[PDB]
Amino acid sequence: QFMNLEGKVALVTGASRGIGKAIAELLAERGAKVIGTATSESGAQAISDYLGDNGKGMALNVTNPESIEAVLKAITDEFGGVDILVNNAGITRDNLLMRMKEEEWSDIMETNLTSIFRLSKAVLRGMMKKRQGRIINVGSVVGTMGNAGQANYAAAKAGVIGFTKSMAREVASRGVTVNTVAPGFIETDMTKALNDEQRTATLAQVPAGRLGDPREIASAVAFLASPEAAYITGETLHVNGGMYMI
Amino acid sequence: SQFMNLEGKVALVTGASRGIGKAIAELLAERGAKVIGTATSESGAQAISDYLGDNGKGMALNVTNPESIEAVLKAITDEFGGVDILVNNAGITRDNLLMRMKEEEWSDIMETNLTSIFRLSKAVLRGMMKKRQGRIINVGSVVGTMGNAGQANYAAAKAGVIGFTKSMAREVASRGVTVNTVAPGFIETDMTKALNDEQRTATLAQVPAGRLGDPREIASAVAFLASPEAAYITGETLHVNGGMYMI
Amino acid sequence: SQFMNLEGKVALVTGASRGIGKAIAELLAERGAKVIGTATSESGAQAISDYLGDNGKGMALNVTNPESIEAVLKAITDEFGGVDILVNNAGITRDNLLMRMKEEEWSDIMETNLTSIFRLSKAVLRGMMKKRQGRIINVGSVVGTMGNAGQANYAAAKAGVIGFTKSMAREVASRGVTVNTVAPGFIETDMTKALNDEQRTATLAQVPAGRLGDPREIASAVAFLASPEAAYITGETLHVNGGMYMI
Amino acid sequence: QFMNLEGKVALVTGASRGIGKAIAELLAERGAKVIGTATSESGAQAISDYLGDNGKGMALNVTNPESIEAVLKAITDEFGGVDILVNNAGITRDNLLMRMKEEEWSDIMETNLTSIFRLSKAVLRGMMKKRQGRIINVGSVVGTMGNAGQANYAAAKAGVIGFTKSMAREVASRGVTVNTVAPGFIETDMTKALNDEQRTATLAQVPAGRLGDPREIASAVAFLASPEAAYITGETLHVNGGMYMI
Ligand SMILES: NC(=O)c1ccc[n+]([C@@H]2O[C@H](COP(=O)([O-])OP(=O)(O)OC[C@H]3O[C@@H](n4cnc5c(N)ncnc54)[C@H](OP(=O)(O)O)[C@@H]3O)[C@@H](O)[C@H]2O)c1
Ligand SMILES: NC(=O)c1ccc[n+]([C@@H]2O[C@H](COP(=O)([O-])OP(=O)(O)OC[C@H]3O[C@@H](n4cnc5c(N)ncnc54)[C@H](OP(=O)(O)O)[C@@H]3O)[C@@H](O)[C@H]2O)c1
Ligand SMILES: NC(=O)c1ccc[n+]([C@@H]2O[C@H](COP(=O)([O-])OP(=O)(O)OC[C@H]3O[C@@H](n4cnc5c(N)ncnc54)[C@H](OP(=O)(O)O)[C@@H]3O)[C@@H](O)[C@H]2O)c1
Ligand SMILES: NC(=O)c1ccc[n+]([C@@H]2O[C@H](COP(=O)([O-])OP(=O)(O)OC[C@H]3O[C@@H](n4cnc5c(N)ncnc54)[C@H](OP(=O)(O)O)[C@@H]3O)[C@@H](O)[C@H]2O)c1
Repeated sequence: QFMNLEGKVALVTGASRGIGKAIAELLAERGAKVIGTATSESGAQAISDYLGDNGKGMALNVTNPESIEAVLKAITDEFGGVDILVNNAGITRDNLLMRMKEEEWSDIMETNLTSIFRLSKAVLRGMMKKRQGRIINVGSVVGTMGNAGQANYAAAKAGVIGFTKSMAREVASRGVTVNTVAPGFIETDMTKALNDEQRTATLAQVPAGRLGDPREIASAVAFLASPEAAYITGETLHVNGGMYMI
Repeated sequence: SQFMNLEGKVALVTGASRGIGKAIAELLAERGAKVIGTATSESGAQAISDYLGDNGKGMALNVTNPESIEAVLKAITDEFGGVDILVNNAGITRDNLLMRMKEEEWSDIMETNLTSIFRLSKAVLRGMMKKRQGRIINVGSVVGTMGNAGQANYAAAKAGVIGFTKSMAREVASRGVTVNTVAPGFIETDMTKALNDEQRTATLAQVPAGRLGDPREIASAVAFLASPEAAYITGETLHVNGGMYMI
Repeated sequence: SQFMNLEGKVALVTGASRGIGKAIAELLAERGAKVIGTATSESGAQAISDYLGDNGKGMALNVTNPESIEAVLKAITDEFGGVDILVNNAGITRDNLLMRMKEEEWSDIMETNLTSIFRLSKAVLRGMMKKRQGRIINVGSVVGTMGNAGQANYAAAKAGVIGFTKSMAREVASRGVTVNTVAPGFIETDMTKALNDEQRTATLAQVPAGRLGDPREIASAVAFLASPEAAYITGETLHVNGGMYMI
Repeated sequence: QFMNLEGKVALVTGASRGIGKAIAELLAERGAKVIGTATSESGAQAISDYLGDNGKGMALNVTNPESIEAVLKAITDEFGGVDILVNNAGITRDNLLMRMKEEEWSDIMETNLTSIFRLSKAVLRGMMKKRQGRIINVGSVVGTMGNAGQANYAAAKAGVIGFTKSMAREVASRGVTVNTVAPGFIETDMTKALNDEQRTATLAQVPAGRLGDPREIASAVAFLASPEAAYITGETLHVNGGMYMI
């Protein structure tokens, strides 16, 4: 009965690998009907393969309003309205400011910040009608700490928290909570990229002495998604091994 | 199952006779922990024994008395093998505007709400290091982060809990121990039930959720941080306040 | 004297026709800076020229238009040698509850309040690096830290300003440039004068100081961060809010 | 007229060297009548030597209520009531928790936290009568970040901020502001202590690439002390070269 999501419909954007996959799997373990998304049809099918009778994968581009609308209609049709939205889809377009292109700025705003606006708005009417809901944004320690060469990504991840706090204020009295989980450096395809010196240097900033695991983010998201977290709203739950302490 | 499972862990929860501490103790027992809850009185310690049953026991502890701390921890070590999860929940208020605040109101709070965290945390740390696994969870307050008129002593102690938590977290992270604070908003307990009708109405007006929190809601946050699943969370303050304050 | 002295520095203050930006511009000129203040209109740009007199000049700038940015910065470089102190003050609101919020209300805010900071900051940075000295000061808002119903777009932009500020600060600190945000509470300007009587009363009730702030009070904080005396402050948010929020 | 303190009486605790000396000197430059303190009579005289006709040094132990009372009476007698209180006096008693003595804990609570309570209370009646005042606490980045081997110091410096916020709420409507300046690592006698590896390691955590100067803390304190900072209360002004970004 602890942390039970039976009866809830969850949408996890960008569930094909790493953190989003871990989130989608754990939410299904806890009893939710889960819809995970990828940017391609084959990616969507790979999600359906791992969810089995616990849900389905769908193709979604969170920068395209028509895609968002089609996906939410399909979910409502087959499963009913979204009770738990996890805004996990996100990208990087790293560069020092001196080298940062207009398109690198805009791609990050569109994918990592504006998406959260669009998806949150799109699921909110259903949640307000039922007087119950969860929105959980996947932020980053970089949103709080800043990082050289990621001024775009940091702006977007910080903006997500300001959005979250304001939305939380609007919807709290109607039983909807809005929160962010901010991972530190987690072992995924974003990371295996870093070279050895960079990895060693990232690790040296972590008291725990290791990168996080995707499952560790999934656990934090599942906790905030639960009935037991009803009195948490407008909050950022930092899961970073002590890399930053707020 | 093995999800949020605390089987095999020994938990000490200070001030488990009522309120938030009682809810913490009951939930940690539900999750499989062997729980020792404490009260300042023998009647409270027996009431804790009674509600825990085969899942644990109650002991009398005054967290301002080092001899009491030493005795309780020895009892726990002798029988159960010593503390894997420490929940520093015991705390009090001694409210007054600063111009009316007595030296004893200041010291009572430092001793009960802040120095207690230093003493208890130090006393359990050796055993946790040896096992390469531990959890310390301090119960802070939204007031530590926000401040509150009439509670400068309480606010200083609760803010100081976080400073301690961050420092200890940096010291012990590489040996498998996490140290974190859960900071409740206004929770329905005897401490809240203190406020008059006007003050309660005015407090509720500050909470977006439009209600006080339930002790169980703090227990859930504590149980989550106590779990194996929270091993990458350390030096963190988890705010459970209905939106009263947002960090 | 040489205390908080800005003689020899070129300051660009966006949105200096009224409100907080006007007060910033007037104070930076008082402290010795050569000030270029901007308005969206030629009448406003001339009014700025008129109040600055021999201490500076006004120019028309729309911070959402990259051609306008390029033209203004070239004018400043050609005449005055380019910007030593950038104050990103220009900003707007497009308030609505989320369920009523239009795509254009979201985009107008991202563009005016957030992307403008990226564009202007990038455009002045090369010159500041070359000189091994610079100041960028962004005007944020208490709303970026606290959130506010009806302002999710504004709050996201203002919070995003801080994320940008921290990252840029880390990039440019070792080359003599500091990057910081001043986050005002509710300040008496046309933006505040927006609120109805009930809303204004309710806003004042949230401010311990019991008044709105004055534009001059934000100008003072900006002037302090712009000074040589603030060289060890970077990546910081200086809150000027009468106690409305406390971090 | 900018940052003018003419007519104000300032008490700076622990003004014999480093940060406190810099604070006392700058406040006097800006026109305040300054009383700086040391723990000895010779220390007090050294303060009187540098202040000259701008003020005086006094012997004060901020852990002793009778000393506090005597010092405030002497100030009221000679200068009038304290308008600006700068709580700068502070010590370290470093140790890993495993080695931390009860006396090392208590000395830090008494000197660094309880002192702020006692002095603040003692100056507040005068400030509330006049409907104008400034209290500025000298915190530490360690209060916000934490630091291994300084759990006592971090507790005390963090507690100072919770105290400050609560006091600010009580006194704001009567024209008194209460704030903290949180230095990063500043070149003083606290620091020259660190060995070369430790210095190098501290510096590597600072984007600015240098330790701060005492004058840099003095400037921040003088700004908060000014009439121009009337709308700042309950705030922490971080002066740390980017070592931590809040
Ligand atoms: N990895 C880390 O250390 C780390 C740390 C902190 C925060 N985060 C945050 O965690 C989230 C997931 O990160 P991750 O490391 O697991 O990333 P990942 O491995 O790169 O996966 C990203 C996911 O987002 C999807 N996606 C990208 N653009 C999209 C778009 N326009 N519309 C819909 N979906 C899109 C991808 O779809 P496809 O599979 O079809 O490409 C993919 O499933 C991101 O928000 C990230 O910023 C990550
Ligand atoms: N709204 C809230 O209630 C709220 C909000 C935020 C934070 N908190 C914090 O949450 C914690 C629990 O509060 P609560 O509301 O549940 O309080 P409560 O109902 O007053 O319960 C206090 C508990 O602490 C014990 N205790 C008190 N002094 C002690 C001492 N010197 N030594 C050992 N135990 C002692 C009490 O034992 P006895 O039963 O024997 O007296 C009791 O079990 C406290 O740290 C409090 O500051 C409360
Ligand atoms: N309570 C407050 O007033 C408050 C609180 C916190 C933060 N702030 C922030 O403080 C800043 C100044 O606000 P305020 O209250 O003084 O505002 P205001 O009175 O509305 O003044 C706005 C200024 O920005 C200029 N501006 C607007 N849009 C622009 C654009 N697209 N390009 C270039 N300039 C543009 C305006 O030019 P025109 O005169 O030509 O229209 C004007 O000079 C804003 O960033 C605001 O978000 C205000
Ligand atoms: N140095 C740093 O990097 C640094 C960084 C962050 C924050 N801080 C904080 O800044 C403040 C000043 O530090 P600092 O580095 O300049 O220190 P310092 O060089 O050690 O000077 C400390 C001052 O406090 C006085 N003092 C000590 N105990 C006292 C007591 N019981 N009663 C009255 N006065 C007492 C000393 O008096 P005597 O001269 O008579 O001994 C001295 O004037 C402290 O609060 C410190 O925690 C320092």
